Amino acid sequence: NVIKMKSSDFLESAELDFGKVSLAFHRTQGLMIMKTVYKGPNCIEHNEALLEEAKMMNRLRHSRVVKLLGVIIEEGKYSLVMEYMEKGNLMHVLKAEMSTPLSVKGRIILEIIEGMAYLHGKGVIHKDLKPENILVDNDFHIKIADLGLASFKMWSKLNNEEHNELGTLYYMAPEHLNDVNAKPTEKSDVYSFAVVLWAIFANKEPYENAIAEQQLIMAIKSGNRPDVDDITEYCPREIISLMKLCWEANPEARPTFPGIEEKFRPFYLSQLE
Ligand SMILES: N#Cc1cc(N2CCC(C(=O)N3NCC[C@H]3c3cc(F)cc(F)c3)CC2)ncn1
Repeated sequence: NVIKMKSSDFLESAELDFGKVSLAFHRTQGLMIMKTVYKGPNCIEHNEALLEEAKMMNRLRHSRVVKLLGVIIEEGKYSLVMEYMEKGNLMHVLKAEMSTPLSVKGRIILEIIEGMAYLHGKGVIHKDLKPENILVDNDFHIKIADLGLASFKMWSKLNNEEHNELGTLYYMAPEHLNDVNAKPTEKSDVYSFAVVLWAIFANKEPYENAIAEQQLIMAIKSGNRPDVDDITEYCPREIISLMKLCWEANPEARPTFPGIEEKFRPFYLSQLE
């Protein structure tokens, strides 16, 4: 189960730049990442609901999914504690000086598929899958995160409130662009994966980093996708077909993550590893 943590369990903190994200040295359980979602007056009205939600998110246990280690539910001070990921996010690793070989990239892809197929299996629909939500360890292994709290309703409300003393649309499925009421599905995440797949090979953010505008939104809704020819490095035929299939306008035409795994695992083993 979830650990109810005290600020006294930590030796000290190293605050950095949404939300106060401090690196924290725990007394016995090691190095950890902490997010102080709220600081201010007491709000005993939501403590039971916040604790229920953290217990819910704490039930998510997989090798390729970020582990929620604990919570700090103190008077007027709320915090979420996750594990430490040394190499930061997927975009940071791709935009680095050092090139990441095809074998590593192909492993990264397989690990994303696995983590997403686990989440979907537990009924979790990500809604915000993007390179910033994919964290990397020192050994280039990845874990899927929900850093923007899109799957925490109670804790997302704390982060954005009056009493507190404190994104990109390129990966968004077109059924959600200019349609905030449609309920997201497993196929909404499959679309996001397709653009993550592109970004892994282009080593950059899509659509020339043009501010999300009505012109761009309408173009993606019409059928516009990131420029495949903007990929300079070697990208196998199979991976270009996969991304083109996953970013299909019709959600019903996109595969499932267990479906993607069944075809991608043999391809990685025989051709990429
Ligand atoms: N900045 C920042 C930041 C965040 C943070 N959190 C704790 C981990 C949370 C988290 O991601 N998860 N929790 C358990 C399963 C996992 C999870 C993954 C996923 F893909 C979807 C999902 F619904 C839940 C995200 C919030 N702690 C510290 N610092």
